[PDB]
Amino acid sequence: QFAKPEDAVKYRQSAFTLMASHFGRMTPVVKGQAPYDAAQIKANVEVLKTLSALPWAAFGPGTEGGDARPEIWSDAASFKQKQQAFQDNIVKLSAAADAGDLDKLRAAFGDVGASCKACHDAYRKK
Amino acid sequence: QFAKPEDAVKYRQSAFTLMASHFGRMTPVVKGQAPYDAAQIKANVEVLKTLSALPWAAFGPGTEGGDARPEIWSDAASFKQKQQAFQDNIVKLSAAADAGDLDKLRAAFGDVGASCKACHDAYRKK
Ligand code: HEC
Ligand code: HEC
Ligand SMILES: O=C1O[C@H]([C@@H](O)CO)C(O)=C1O
Ligand SMILES: O=C1O[C@H]([C@@H](O)CO)C(O)=C1O
Repeated sequence: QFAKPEDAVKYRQSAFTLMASHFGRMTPVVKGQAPYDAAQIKANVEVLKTLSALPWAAFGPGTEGGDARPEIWSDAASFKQKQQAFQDNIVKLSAAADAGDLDKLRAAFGDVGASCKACHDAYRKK
Repeated sequence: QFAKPEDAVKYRQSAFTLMASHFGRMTPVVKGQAPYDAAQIKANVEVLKTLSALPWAAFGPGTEGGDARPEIWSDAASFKQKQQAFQDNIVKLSAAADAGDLDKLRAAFGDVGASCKACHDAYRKK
């Protein structure tokens, strides 16, 4: 769907921007600094769920650029492993949110964040 | 969810960026220049559906900036009318896509795009 590689870069950066907001905004809730409203969180994780599937199609071949490391393309199976694993951690967070269980939510939140960071560590330029 | 107004600006701009991609990428399909796969389009409009609900919460009070005109806030009921109407046109597009009917999809697509443009004309800076 991208006329030029730059358009794929712009897309994925915007998807990540939204993912950061929908993930990060739950930090005060899982810390207890903000109240836990199970329906609120269930709805927010559903948004996060949708957003978190979007970036991957915007790293198609020829779309090198931004802060994406070239290793995303030379090591495609491993990058795919990392995004699928991340999305499996998002499934786990969805299950916690759907269950309305703050303990499971905090554990699953931490797993998701670790997966974000592990991918950056390997595949996002400094 | 925004630490500073700038973060709300960044959010809404990213949401619009994704909406533009998920809307605009259907242009070749509704023109007949690309094949019509009903399941493909149903799925894409579901994404568009989710994205199109996101910007509005990122124009809260104090979040003036970007290419948002100040009229969004001094005329809140009218801006709310415009976003709700836009989202109702998105409902109409979802119904067309769910029905698998390319004629209804093209008509509904055109209504959505007109609603995007009408809001810009009134509320987005040059
Ligand atoms: C690989 C499997 C990743 C996972 C999982 C997550 N992210 Fe990431 N992110 C990745 C890359 C390769 C890039 C650079 C994209 C580019 O072309 O520049 C990014 C970037 C970001 C950004 C910055 C976006 C911007 O405005 O430029 C943010 C804020 C970000 N990523 C956040 C984020 C979060 C919160 C994640 C888990 C919930 C997450 N990412 C996962 C690669 C990968
Ligand atoms: C008001 C009810 C709007 C509707 C409906 C749509 N948009 Fe819009 N858009 C609006 C504003 C006020 C702004 C400026 C936001 C800012 O703070 O700068 C925008 C901006 C955009 C952009 C540019 C985003 C960027 O990267 O800076 C795009 C690409 C865009 N809008 C697209 C778009 C589409 C495709 C819409 C319908 C499917 C649509 N918008 C509706 C206000 C409103
Ligand atoms: O909110 C965020 O979480 C991840 C990472 O910091 C998790 O440790 C990331 O990159 C964000 O923007
Ligand atoms: O794809 C888009 O459609 C609207 C408008 O052009 C519809 O006429 C818009 O602002 C986009 O980026």
